[PDB]
Amino acid sequence: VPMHPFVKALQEHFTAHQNPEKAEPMARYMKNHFLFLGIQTPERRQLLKDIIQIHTLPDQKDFQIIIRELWDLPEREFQAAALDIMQKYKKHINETHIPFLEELIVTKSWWDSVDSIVPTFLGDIFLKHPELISAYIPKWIASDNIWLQRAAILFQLKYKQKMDEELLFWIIGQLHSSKEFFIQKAIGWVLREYAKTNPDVVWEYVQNNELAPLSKREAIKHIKQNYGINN
DNA sequence: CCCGAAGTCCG
DNA sequence: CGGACTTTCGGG
Ligand SMILES: Cc1cnc(N)c2[nH]cnc12
Repeated sequence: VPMHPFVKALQEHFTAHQNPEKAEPMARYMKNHFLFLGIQTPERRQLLKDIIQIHTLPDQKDFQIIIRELWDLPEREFQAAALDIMQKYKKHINETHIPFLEELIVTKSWWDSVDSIVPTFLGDIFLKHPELISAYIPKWIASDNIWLQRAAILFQLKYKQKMDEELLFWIIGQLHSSKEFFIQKAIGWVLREYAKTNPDVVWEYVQNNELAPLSKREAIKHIKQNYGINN
């Protein structure tokens, strides 16, 4: 079965504009886990738009197929484009897509893909269907996969007043002893972000519960100005 | 335009 | 460990 024509067209058009000189530092930035074509976001967005203009966005029946096929291509720009495409199908994504999103998280995994899946796509799903959180979060925390653990921490990133504080702090407590940078830093980020909404709760939490030094320092980067640094 | 959100280098 | 500094991206 041939590659979906939309994917083939995107592959041809991106490849015709590759920049091997830029690809080298771009690949190093992601610690050489991926090949890059060397196309930065502004041009990558225009090249995708070119293909949508010519071919039209595929029928929704092929949404998951297109994303998978792009996920399977070697160069990282194809996963970035896949996430751009998934946003275009946003109004068609719902709770039945959680496993599909899980599988994207755990394949071709790094912060650049995971952080564009979790707080937006999964965040929106669990905001509408909070009763489904306990069908996934416990498994994610218990798994060997650091990106699922990071997903458990960051899905509520943007919740603001809708943050489930007890849940957030329970998740952090489960993962606070992790030596993994991407876990320590995710804890730092979610606390720093939630502190923009409820600084007193975050301050009390970090002063009275164990965290990796990195996590605590990142959490209070801004709010330490409000409370002061005791001698 | 601005600001706030991985990476290297150094003590 | 953590400060100083870097580019790229998204949002205001
Ligand atoms: C995630 C992140 C944080 N801070 C910066 N100064 C960055 N520059 C590029 N990504 C960044």
